[PDB]
Parts: sequence; C-alpha cells; structure tokens
Amino acid sequence: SGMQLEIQVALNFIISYLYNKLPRRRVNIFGEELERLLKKKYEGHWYPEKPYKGSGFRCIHIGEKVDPVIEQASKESGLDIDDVRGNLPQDLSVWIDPFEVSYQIGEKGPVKVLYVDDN
Repeated sequence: SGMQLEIQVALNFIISYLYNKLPRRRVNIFGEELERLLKKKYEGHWYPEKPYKGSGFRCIHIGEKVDPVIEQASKESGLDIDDVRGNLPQDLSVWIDPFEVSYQIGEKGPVKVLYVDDN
C-alpha cells in the first residue's frame, strides 16, 4: 500500500538471493520479520510528497557494514548473518521510498529500479 507494497518489492528482491541457498522455512520467517522491522522503522519517516526525504535513513545497506534490521531478522529466523551476507550481492544498497524501489550493487555500480510509480 502506501508503504506495504514497496517493502514487499524490496523484500522479494532480497530473499531471492537466499532461497535455494538456505532453509526455505527459515527464509520465509526472515522475510516476515524483516517486513515487520522495516514498517516499524519507517513509520514517521515516510513522506509521499517528497520521497527523497529520509531516503538515506531508510536505505538498507549490506556491504562491509550491515543494517541492524538484517542482523535482527537473521537472529529471529535462525539464519546465520554471515550466510546471509555471503549470499547477497557485494556492497548492496536497497532504497525503499514512496513510489519507488531501487538498488545498487557496488559503490560505483548503476542504480537499478525494480518498482516506480511516477504518477
């Protein structure tokens, strides 16, 4: 919805790297927990009239440093954080903003758009 859909798009993209690699059941729980985690964190930091505002704060980073939400979802689903980081694209940035979901593999990699609703 106003936030549900976008988070869903990003989650789908993220766990697609985990399936077939890690236990199916654990990946589902991981996704469910991450979803609840993102909604809670994003609340109060989602401005439809200006999606760019709070974009850095919302961005999920998974590279040399990893977003706490990924660490939490792992610990709440029985997945080892290192298995998760090992299966995801190196230096990944995932932006979840109103009307747009995108990512980038590598500090200097291209910004790819998964979802976008420019009205």
